[PDB]
Amino acid sequence: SKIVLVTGGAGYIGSHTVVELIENGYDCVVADNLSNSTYDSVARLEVLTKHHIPFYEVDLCDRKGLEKVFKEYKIDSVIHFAGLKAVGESTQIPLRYYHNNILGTVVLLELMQQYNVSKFVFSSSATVYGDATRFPNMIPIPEECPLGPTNPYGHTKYAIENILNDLYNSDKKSWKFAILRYFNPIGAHPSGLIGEDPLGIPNNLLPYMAQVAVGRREKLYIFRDGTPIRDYIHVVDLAKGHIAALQYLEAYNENEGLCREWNLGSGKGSTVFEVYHAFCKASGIDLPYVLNLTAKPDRAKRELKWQTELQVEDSCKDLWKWTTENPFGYQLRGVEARFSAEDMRYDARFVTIGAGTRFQATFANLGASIVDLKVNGQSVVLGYENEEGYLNPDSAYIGATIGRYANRISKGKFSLCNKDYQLTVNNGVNANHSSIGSFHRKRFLGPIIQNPSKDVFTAEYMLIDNEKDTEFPGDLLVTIQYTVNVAQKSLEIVYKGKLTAGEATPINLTNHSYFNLNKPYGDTIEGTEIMVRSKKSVDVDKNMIPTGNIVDREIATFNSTKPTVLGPKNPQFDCCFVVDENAKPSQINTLNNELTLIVKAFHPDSNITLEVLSTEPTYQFYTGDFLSAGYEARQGFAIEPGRYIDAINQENWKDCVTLKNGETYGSKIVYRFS
Amino acid sequence: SKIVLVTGGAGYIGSHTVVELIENGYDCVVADNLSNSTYDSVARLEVLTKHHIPFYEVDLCDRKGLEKVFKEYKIDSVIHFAGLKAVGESTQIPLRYYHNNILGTVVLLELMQQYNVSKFVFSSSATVYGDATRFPNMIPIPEECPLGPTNPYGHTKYAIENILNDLYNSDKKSWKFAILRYFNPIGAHPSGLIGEDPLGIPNNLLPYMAQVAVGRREKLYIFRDGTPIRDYIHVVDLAKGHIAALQYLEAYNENEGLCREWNLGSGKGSTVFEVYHAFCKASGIDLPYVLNLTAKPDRAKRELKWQTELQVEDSCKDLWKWTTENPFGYQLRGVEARFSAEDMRYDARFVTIGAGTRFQATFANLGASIVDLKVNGQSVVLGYENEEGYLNPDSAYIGATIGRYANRISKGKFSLCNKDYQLTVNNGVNANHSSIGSFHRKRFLGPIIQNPSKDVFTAEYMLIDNEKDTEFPGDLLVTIQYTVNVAQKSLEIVYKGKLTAGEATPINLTNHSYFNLNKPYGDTIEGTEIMVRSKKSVDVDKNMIPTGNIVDREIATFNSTKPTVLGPKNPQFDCCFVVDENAKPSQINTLNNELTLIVKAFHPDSNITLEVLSTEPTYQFYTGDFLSAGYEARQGFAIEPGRYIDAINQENWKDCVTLKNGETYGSKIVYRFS
Ligand SMILES: NC(=O)c1ccc[n+]([C@@H]2O[C@H](COP(=O)([O-])OP(=O)(O)OC[C@H]3O[C@@H](n4cnc5c(N)ncnc54)[C@H](O)[C@@H]3O)[C@@H](O)[C@H]2O)c1
Ligand SMILES: NC(=O)c1ccc[n+]([C@@H]2O[C@H](COP(=O)([O-])OP(=O)(O)OC[C@H]3O[C@@H](n4cnc5c(N)ncnc54)[C@H](O)[C@@H]3O)[C@@H](O)[C@H]2O)c1
Ligand SMILES: O=c1ccn([C@@H]2O[C@H](COP(=O)(O)OP(=O)(O)O[C@H]3O[C@H](CO)[C@@H](O)[C@H](O)[C@H]3O)[C@@H](O)[C@H]2O)c(=O)[nH]1
Ligand SMILES: O=c1ccn([C@@H]2O[C@H](COP(=O)(O)OP(=O)(O)O[C@H]3O[C@H](CO)[C@@H](O)[C@H](O)[C@H]3O)[C@@H](O)[C@H]2O)c(=O)[nH]1
Ligand SMILES: OC[C@H]1O[C@@H](O)[C@H](O)[C@@H](O)[C@H]1O
Ligand SMILES: OC[C@H]1O[C@@H](O)[C@H](O)[C@@H](O)[C@H]1O
Ligand code: NA
Ligand code: NA
Ligand code: NA
Ligand code: NA
Repeated sequence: SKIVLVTGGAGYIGSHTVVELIENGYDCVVADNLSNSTYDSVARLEVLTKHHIPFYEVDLCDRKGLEKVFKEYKIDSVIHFAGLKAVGESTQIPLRYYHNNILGTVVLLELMQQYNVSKFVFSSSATVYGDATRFPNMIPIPEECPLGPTNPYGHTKYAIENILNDLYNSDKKSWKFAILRYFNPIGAHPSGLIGEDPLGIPNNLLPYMAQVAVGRREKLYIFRDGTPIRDYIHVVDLAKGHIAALQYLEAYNENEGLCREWNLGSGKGSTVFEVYHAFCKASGIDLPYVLNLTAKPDRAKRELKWQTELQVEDSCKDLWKWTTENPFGYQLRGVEARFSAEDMRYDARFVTIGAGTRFQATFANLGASIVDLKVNGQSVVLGYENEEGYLNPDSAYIGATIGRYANRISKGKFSLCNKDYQLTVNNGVNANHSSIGSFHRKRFLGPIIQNPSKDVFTAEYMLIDNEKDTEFPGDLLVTIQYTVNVAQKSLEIVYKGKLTAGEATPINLTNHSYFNLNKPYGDTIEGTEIMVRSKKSVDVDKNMIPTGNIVDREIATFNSTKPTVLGPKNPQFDCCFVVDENAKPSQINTLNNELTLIVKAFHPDSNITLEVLSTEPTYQFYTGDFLSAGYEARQGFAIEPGRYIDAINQENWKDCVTLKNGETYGSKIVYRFS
Repeated sequence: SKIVLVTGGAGYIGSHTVVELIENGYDCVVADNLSNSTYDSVARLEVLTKHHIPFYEVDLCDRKGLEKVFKEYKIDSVIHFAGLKAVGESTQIPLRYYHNNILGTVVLLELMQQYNVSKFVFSSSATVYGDATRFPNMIPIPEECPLGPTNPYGHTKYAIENILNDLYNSDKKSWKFAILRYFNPIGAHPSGLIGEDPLGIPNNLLPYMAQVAVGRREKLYIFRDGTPIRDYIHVVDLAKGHIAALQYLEAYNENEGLCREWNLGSGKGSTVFEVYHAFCKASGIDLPYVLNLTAKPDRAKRELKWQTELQVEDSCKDLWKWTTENPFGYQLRGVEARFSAEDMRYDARFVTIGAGTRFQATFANLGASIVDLKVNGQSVVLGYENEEGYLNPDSAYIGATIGRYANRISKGKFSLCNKDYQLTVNNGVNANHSSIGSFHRKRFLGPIIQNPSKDVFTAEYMLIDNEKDTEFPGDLLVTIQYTVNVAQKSLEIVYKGKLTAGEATPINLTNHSYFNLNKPYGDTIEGTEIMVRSKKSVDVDKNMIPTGNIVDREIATFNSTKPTVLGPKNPQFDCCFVVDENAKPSQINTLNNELTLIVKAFHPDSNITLEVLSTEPTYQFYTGDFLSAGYEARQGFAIEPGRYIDAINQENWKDCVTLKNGETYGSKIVYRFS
């Protein structure tokens, strides 16, 4: 797979282009100093594209810092979007524009020269042309229109275009450069997941209109009909233009080079008002309220074989979707993040949703772990300050997503599709919690964080688990959607899994949170009152494997007069409770099943109540008697809804843990506090 | 005095401009990374302009390094010559051109912004115009000709011009910029002391021709008549154009700003051949052997009130002088230098002439000191490894220039011009060696180093000693010319002094070298054989002051059968020998007097002979019995030709040590080894 270095990749256009790149088979690495963006776009892209996107928070002007990228990955090509681009502001702080824009480019190019990277796609701008009307018949603007920027920003782009040409000319066989003159990019990815998030005050017609329609701006000011003209290009069409440029460079010989420029525009001139109207039409709202700059797009069409395919209307609808779904952009009140590994390692973060409220949930990319749950300011689960603790080799699987298969598998073996598999044995004579392939140590993509409604926050993570990398068969795609309802103090966990390749895989995920409802006071779970839905449980042998029988455990149920009180030492549980002793488990996806209340836990000293519910057939209950790795025995209790023990080897339970090609595994767990 | 920061000031044009600046009353500080020059030009400028020129070896791209300048001096204006300028090479290493040229400028400008320095004069180039013939009637080229450089170098100048304009436009009241488009500068300062020293291979018509006429190049290649056209401007006229630009900026209000450009050219187009011929004519030799680029000079003439005043012929003669006087430029075989204080402190160096030969002389700016003398590889004088040793407060004045008045002055007082002076007493009840104003601790200008002929090397230092800074009356200018003849193994020292203000000053300089002719073997001067011209000596009292009488000392003369042998302890001398006991000392300048042999010293174990000669009337002989500061007693012997003891207070000797306004003090000393 070709690796493309995308500078300024967390920004607007760059982010959209990453989508196209990944979709076209390229792998991307993003380098961005976040001067006009946040990492959130990148995190969202991971999920949207179903690919990890290595990210470097770096200023291109920092040679040492940028060199690491070239040392860490074999870069095949670079698309350079990084830069300052506010024309207005450029007139005011020209030195910063030139320093940032020119120096960043030169450093990047010097490293490429050094690392022998020859392919470069540059974000130029129609601003290089200046006022084309200074010439006759220059509208629409051809690539050949003489350059003459009229603002510092344009000046910087013009300088960069010359550096490129000069550089190619200096070693014609070692450089393949595509200079792309963008016109006015507008719009958002149709999914509504990413868009332009102007960190400050929209300088642009569009983002500014949008901020108005959403009350972020009181009113918008309109600055042939009366209105200055532009060529509004859908950011998706623009992004695709980059893929066309890359292929063009790719057509050239290893031994050959080139330097050429292309306008990337629709060729359609738009009347500000015309836009307004398109927008108002799109948003269903009435906002308040150089001559021309239209591209001649013939060269790109003929040479790059590219042309816009979307309309201003599409740009408007798409922008409107992104806007309505994210009125305030990526940054959200009630959402906070911190590093959980090395400074600046963005894919190693602890993100808290419901931050500053009576119900705060922290999740980690690592194991899509539930790092903490705070109810009324009090933490109710066990966890570690950083990834280091989670990564202990003597794991108790605290707060983790367990996958692909929770609990025990007899002797680590199973057969499927008439093929016999052997998993690494790690617990007694069996493989527990999928041993070496445990999700608890795997790093998930994302997250995508939303605040869809008052008091509601969501976090979605994804995991790509390829056959080639595990003892299990098949390429599995997993998604985890966490929904935090602050008003109800509830956490909903929805698992989905699907094979992208392979005939089938055993699957049985869960969350291994360990609760402790009395942290402020108290060295153990002692004092906790427990009641479960029913005593019916999976009978097991000396090796924790099912005997085939179903027996009662001695524990309180919801109808008992008194609850089971957990003492400092006893009672001790480590068993699988059955929801319906009758049930003939047939479903790979329980998402539409009833959300059954399975466990009630209460601590009289903190007065907190926890209820766990699940659409799953069984639930493991464990008193943390064997708690290690930083904790001691009985410091927390686990409740893991799922599918029996060794189901894969059990005649009557195997189908419900067998994910076949074409189907979707689904499971839901809910924790509610009161 | 206004302080001008001259970037690239050790280079060609910059150096010439410094001359003009200092001559026009400005003080200069030079910042240069020496990428295409050596410090030697600066050292020469100090002497030529009679002013110290603080120098910083720094890359303009190094903010921290460059900031020191702004912190160290109050900069009033900046003339920025620093940059890479080889068009040819620019096409080959474009990235370096842009990085160096643009980044250097931006950093400098950002510091100026920060330090509130608003006046800037920029070295632009006619290269910004590109081919003017692309337009009709554009020759001679007006400032208004549209810019369109055709090489990377031009591109960098063009970028810089825009940064400037953009910057001024961004804060119109805080910047005063003069953009100067030079045409083809040629020539050298008429003194022949400074010129262009192309570190590598002349890219230029001129310097290349010169290297040919001097055999540095085998032949030169000629690349309306046939020949490409240019406007060859005398580097001196160019330099003066900068003073005109500065005054123009200076005419503007503190509260006002501006940005404007001027071509600096003669307006005369020159036919390559035409040049050749001018050159051949000038050099009296036959060398082997864009269309147009002539400036329209009207704007500068009208606005800056400046125009060229020299001819191509003058440029040619002047270049020819610099060439003949310095065929190899500033760098010379047999000349070496090292730092004698902090790294990179250029005015604190130890320069060796006659390096690698049988007669090597090292001098320091500090005290214009004779650091070392090596005869046949053996050091024959005492000295220190660095300035630290010379700077010891318990000085023995080792190797120093003594000034303004050597030896003792009764009670430190004297009168002159019917005015009574009091000098700080430092030796017994008298002032010895001018006490606090001693030249031994003063830092001299230069040096100017030449290798005028085979085996001959010269070093010239200068000292500006203002009344305001000393107990003596008057502003004295002193020059020291050292001449090292390797063939003869001789060192000639010529002192000259002149009052630049004031009616008169007492003056009596000398060199306080301490010899030791047997360093390889031997802890003292023991074994040295001495004979002096005559035993006649200045009789002195208990305070080392003359009694008025002349007595014989017990010491061998040249006609004695045996020499005086200096033992480990005795004999001990500390007296003033008289050359001619008869003489009525009347001369302030003895340079034309006979060079009298006064002392013969010989060491049988090293077989070295030293002869000291002088045009001076007397000579102090001292056996270093009171040697301190790192040395012990009798570790070296001094011979200091000069003018009696307390002459200034002695009726019969006072006139010869009284420098009056309008006259020139002169004294010569020679050391010859065999
Ligand atoms: N949006 C437009 O209308 C427009 C028009 C044409 C050309 N362009 C150019 O396209 C590119 C992308 O524009 P955009 O709209 O996505 O802007 P953007 O601000 O969203 O993206 C640019 C990104 O570069 C990053 N960045 C800035 N300086 C950097 C540095 N020194 N090192 C690393 N990262 C740095 C910023 O943080 C930002 O994420 C820019 O070069 C811009 O000039 C944009
Ligand atoms: N000589 C010409 O024909 C010509 C024509 C017009 C314009 N110019 C310009 O005039 C200026 C002076 O030219 P010149 O002939 O004296 O050249 P020069 O090489 O003699 O002088 C330039 C000086 O800048 C110094 N320098 C280079 N980069 C530096 C950096 N980053 N930091 C500090 N010092 C640095 C060099 O060491 C050198 O001493 C340059 O800007 C040149 O482009 C020269
Ligand atoms: O707040 C605003 C801003 C703009 N407009 C008008 O609506 C149009 C949109 O202007 P804007 O969105 O900022 O576009 P441009 O000023 O044309 O500049 C963009 O288009 C350039 C090429 O045209 C790109 O290359 C630049 O990076 C980018 O700033 C113009 O007619 C404006 O006069 C308003 O009415 N209100
Ligand atoms: O080795 C050489 C070099 C040049 N020439 C010719 O003689 C003239 C002199 O050329 P050169 O001295 O290098 O001058 P230019 O090429 O004209 O360039 C200078 O003049 C520019 C403006 O004209 C300045 O601004 C630049 O910094 C500087 O390189 C031209 O006709 C050349 O064709 C030769 O015959 N032999
Ligand atoms: O520490 C992890 C624990 O997880 C439970 O699911 C399991 O039943 C226990 O036996 C122990 O493995
Ligand atoms: O150490 C310096 C010496 O210099 C001599 O000129 C002087 O006569 C000595 O008395 C002593 O001062
Ligand atoms: Na949202
Ligand atoms: Na937030
Ligand atoms: Na010389
Ligand atoms: Na040398």
